[PDB]
Amino acid sequence: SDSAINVMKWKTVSTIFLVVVLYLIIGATVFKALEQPQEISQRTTIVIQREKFLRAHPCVSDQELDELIQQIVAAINAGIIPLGASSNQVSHWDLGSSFFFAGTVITTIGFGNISPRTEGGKIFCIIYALLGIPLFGFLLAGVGDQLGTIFGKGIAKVEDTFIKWVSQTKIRIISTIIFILFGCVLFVALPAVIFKHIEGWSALDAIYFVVITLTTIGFGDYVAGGSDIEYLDFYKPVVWFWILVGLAYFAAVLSMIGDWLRVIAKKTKEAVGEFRAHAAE
Amino acid sequence: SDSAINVMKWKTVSTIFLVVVLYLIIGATVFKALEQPQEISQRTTIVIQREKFLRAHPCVSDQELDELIQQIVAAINAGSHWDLGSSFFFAGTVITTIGFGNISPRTEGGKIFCIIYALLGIPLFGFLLAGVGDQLGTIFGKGIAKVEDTFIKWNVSQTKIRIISTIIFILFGCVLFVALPAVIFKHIEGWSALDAIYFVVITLTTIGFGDYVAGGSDIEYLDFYKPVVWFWILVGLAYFAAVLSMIGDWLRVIAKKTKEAVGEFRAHAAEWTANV
Ligand SMILES: CCCCCCCCCCCCC/C=C/[C@@H](O)[C@H](CO)NC(=O)CCCCCCCCCCCCCCC
Ligand SMILES: CS(=O)(=O)Nc1ccc(C(=O)NCc2ccc(Cl)cc2Cl)cc1
Ligand SMILES: CS(=O)(=O)Nc1ccc(C(=O)NCc2ccc(Cl)cc2Cl)cc1
Ligand SMILES: CCCCCCCCCCCCCCCC
Ligand SMILES: CCCCCCCCCCCC
Ligand SMILES: CCCCC
Ligand SMILES: [K+]
Ligand SMILES: [K+]
Ligand SMILES: [K+]
Ligand SMILES: [K+]
Ligand SMILES: [K+]
Repeated sequence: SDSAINVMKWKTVSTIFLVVVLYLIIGATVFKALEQPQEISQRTTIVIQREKFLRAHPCVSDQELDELIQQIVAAINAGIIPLGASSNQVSHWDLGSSFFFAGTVITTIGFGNISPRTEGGKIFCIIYALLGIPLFGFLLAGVGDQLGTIFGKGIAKVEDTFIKWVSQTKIRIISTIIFILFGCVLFVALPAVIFKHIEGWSALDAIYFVVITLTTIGFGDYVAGGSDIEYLDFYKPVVWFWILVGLAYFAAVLSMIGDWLRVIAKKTKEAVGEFRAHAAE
Repeated sequence: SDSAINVMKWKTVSTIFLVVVLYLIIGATVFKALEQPQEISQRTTIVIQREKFLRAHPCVSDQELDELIQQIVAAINAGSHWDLGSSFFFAGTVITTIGFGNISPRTEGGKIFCIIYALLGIPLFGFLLAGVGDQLGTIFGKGIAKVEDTFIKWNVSQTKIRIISTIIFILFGCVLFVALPAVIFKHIEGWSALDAIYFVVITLTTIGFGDYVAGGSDIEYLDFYKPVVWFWILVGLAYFAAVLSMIGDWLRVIAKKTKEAVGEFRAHAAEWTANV
């Protein structure tokens, strides 16, 4: 019976599908609730600023203004600073930023603040990713291994002193707590504090940057080292290390959350079986 | 000796580390070679456009323009982006970790919800993507049961036909998941043939720069287009997940082959020089 388990599998996949479809719907409405209003008030008060310079300069064709703004937004994607009071410019593809860029490719973070424009840079970026993503996966695996054996030494010491008058499977709970607590300190709390000072971000934007980056979502709305400010350069290589170890950390954290869902799925699947078989006595 | 294996482990990690560090250095120089000039020609021809706009419109003083560009840069930080369907898109870019970033939350609440929505959605979507990989795997296993029967009752036999099979996977795979969709993006999105394949790889590898986005521009789209792209992504992500994993196993093999070739080169330089 080979197709007996395959029919059981497709039943599992399709239910997970519908839960994903419905999880996307719930999230969609919650983001639309949170983000539609602040969008409208900004898109109306930008038409307000529009008309203040639409009619205060009639001698501009005013059909070429919205063509001007296209030619600025089209060129702002490359990272321009089109100003006369600041016309000398730092490079976005210098010795170190293309090193950053290559990092966003293999880590699949892909902030996108810097992206290739040449047809050659795109063809190399395709090849660089198809090889670099598997390669970096081995490094990130070993970093997970090394960081695992360090925590294994830690709980060998802590699961010895917490042996009072003790069960094996309940101290597993105590261990995962100290992993989450210490983990959020070294990989979320402490770095975000450093970003809050150095990057000048808010306390929320820093943690937001941490989570968006280490989950490899990589929106790119906030990027460490993305401004020109001063950059000790003590700073940027520490951030390379943070990412290398922080990605390994969320990889385990996300995997833990996945197993929790597996458990909650079993508990809720049997609760519905309970609710049915009772049906009010 | 428990620390004897751990030292063997750290020696494995550190070599992989240096291969990654040196892979980043090669890439950095190659991108700096490919993208430094294209940057200069655009920075010079954007100063051309700027002083062109003061002369071809004497109306505009040089002081108003710097105020205009601040008001545009300020407006780039927000600009409907959050309508009924695009926040559905957005939620997709979160759980898939593609995260194009053309749409990103601005409210402090939308950021906090995005943190919660991701920490729960990414594992959830992983299970879906795992089952999609399973199902799509058993489909192709049915296919190679029928194709490894007609090529295995005649000419050259087993252990070299693994190679032929994985080529069939890559060849048809690139058709259904890279070639065919990129053709559809080329027409509907108006992208070049290169940009479409560029979009495909950057999206299905979950890099997702966001420099090109399907359905991201303001165009009349057919009703079937965007939902087919969801299906493409659902099944295409499962495809590169296997493809990337294959490439990973190739590197393991190549690493073994190059590790023993160095042992060869050493063992001959050894007893060539031992001969005096
Ligand atoms: C496209 C960007 C160019 C990146 C090319 C980087 C390749 C770097 C040169 C390979 C040798 C690395 C240093 C030597 C390490 C060995 O002592 C060691 C065993 O002793 N090998 C490995 O650890 C395992 C290392 C095996 C890694 C093989 C990576 C496969 C690259 C395939 C690219 C083919 C291009 C052909 C022209 C170079
Ligand atoms: C404005 S710029 O883009 O043109 N210049 C730079 C921008 C960023 C960095 C950098 O290294 N940030 C830390 C970092 C490292 C690796 C990875 Cl993968 C991600 C991150 Cl955030 C360097 C130069
Ligand atoms: C300014 S906008 O908000 O209107 N831009 C948009 C861009 C894309 C879409 C959309 O549905 N694309 C198909 C799709 C689906 C899921 C995933 Cl994960 C990725 C992709 Cl590309 C909608 C709007
Ligand atoms: C933050 C959004 C949370 C969304 C939680 C959705 C919960 C959906 C529960 C689905 C229950 C299905 C029962 C199937 C049992 C056979
Ligand atoms: C059409 C231009 C293609 C340029 C990409 C080729 C890159 C050559 C490989 C470099 C290895 C060191
Ligand atoms: C058959 C592949 C579906 C996406 C075009
Ligand atoms: K933009
Ligand atoms: K991204
Ligand atoms: K990404
Ligand atoms: K990713
Ligand atoms: K992005």
